[PDB]
Amino acid sequence: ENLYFQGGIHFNCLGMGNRDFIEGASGATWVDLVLEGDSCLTIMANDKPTLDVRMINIEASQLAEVRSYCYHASVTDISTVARCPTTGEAHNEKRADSSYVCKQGFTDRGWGNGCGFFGKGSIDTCAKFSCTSKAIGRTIQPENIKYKVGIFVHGTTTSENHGNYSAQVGASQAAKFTVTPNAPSVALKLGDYGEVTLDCEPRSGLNTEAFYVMTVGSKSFLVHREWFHDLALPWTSPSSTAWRNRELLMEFEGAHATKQSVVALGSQEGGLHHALAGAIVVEYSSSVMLTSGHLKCRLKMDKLALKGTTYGMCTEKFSFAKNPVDTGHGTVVIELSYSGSDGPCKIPIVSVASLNDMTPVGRLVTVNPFVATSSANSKVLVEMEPPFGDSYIVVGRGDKQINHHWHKAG
Repeated sequence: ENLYFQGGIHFNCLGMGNRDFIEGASGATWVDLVLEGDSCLTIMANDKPTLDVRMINIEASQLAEVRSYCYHASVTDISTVARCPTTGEAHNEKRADSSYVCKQGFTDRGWGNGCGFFGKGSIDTCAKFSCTSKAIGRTIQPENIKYKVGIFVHGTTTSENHGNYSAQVGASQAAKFTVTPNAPSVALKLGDYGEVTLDCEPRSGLNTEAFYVMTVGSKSFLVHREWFHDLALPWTSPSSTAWRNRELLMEFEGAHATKQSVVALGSQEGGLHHALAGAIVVEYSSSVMLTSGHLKCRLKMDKLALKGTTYGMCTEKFSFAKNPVDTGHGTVVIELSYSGSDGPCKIPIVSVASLNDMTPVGRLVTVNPFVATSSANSKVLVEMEPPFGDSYIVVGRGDKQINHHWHKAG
């Protein structure tokens, strides 16, 4: 696919409002995760590159109609047949046309309006019903659900490309894969970092017998099933193609002598949206429905390796392309510019408590940061967790070395 000319996706964590950090046991082969749809996980493990994993969305396909409800009807071609008192029931011939809704009644008759006898004359009034606009309720089967999950390895990035999916796939540093009930475990390679396996239990986060997907006009919703069954609207189903309870959208008004008007209610769409005010909204424009939720998984990392743990250290001078800023997640991010051209090469960077005391404090989130190109003045983003209080970010070695002060409150 041409990702370079497709829309971006949220596939990693920096900049997102909701972010959780996960620390995997040192040496452990697996880490247990719950992907929540509005959030993002950063996974850090000793001797492992750092990962972002996040659910992108949940898709359902091939949904089956259960019932359709008319919410806006047209009512046309009204007629009334009437009879005199004592002559029995009126029968309008449109009773033979399944498209018509008919109702019997009575009107006052006498000499004055054409009857030899005084009393109640039978009338029968029919009108053609058609559905102008209908809402549709559908079921999802679990086999037709797909979870799209993004993964990102904290390799070399820049402030410009860090969140760009086509750039990180280009760098072999991101990927997007699909777990389903029938295929709930997936292995993918991550460039020079080996592979991971996502071993998930999709069925545990599914409740497809609890709801219907209901489309109303331009919106679709997840609705409680019994609420859907008791809607007071005309309906059809696959096993019952003709509209039943069509009178619900019709008003047979007061009859006089031999005439009676029948009108349609206005659209019931707005009433429906009102009733659905607090219901889950889902995207259901195409044949595919998109929603969000939870997915429990185990992330396997025994085949996940460090990359370039054998490059040489960068030898030339760095500078701060962007001075450190708090990410809002308890971490600090910088962007470095590297003047050298021996790249790719490892960035010497540490937090120390003072320049007297060059003892490493804190730690990197972008573990093993590296310049990835021989181009001079390239950029590398580095995310880190300094300690509380005063420390200095120290980049490079010797007298090439630069530092920036930082203070973390608390």
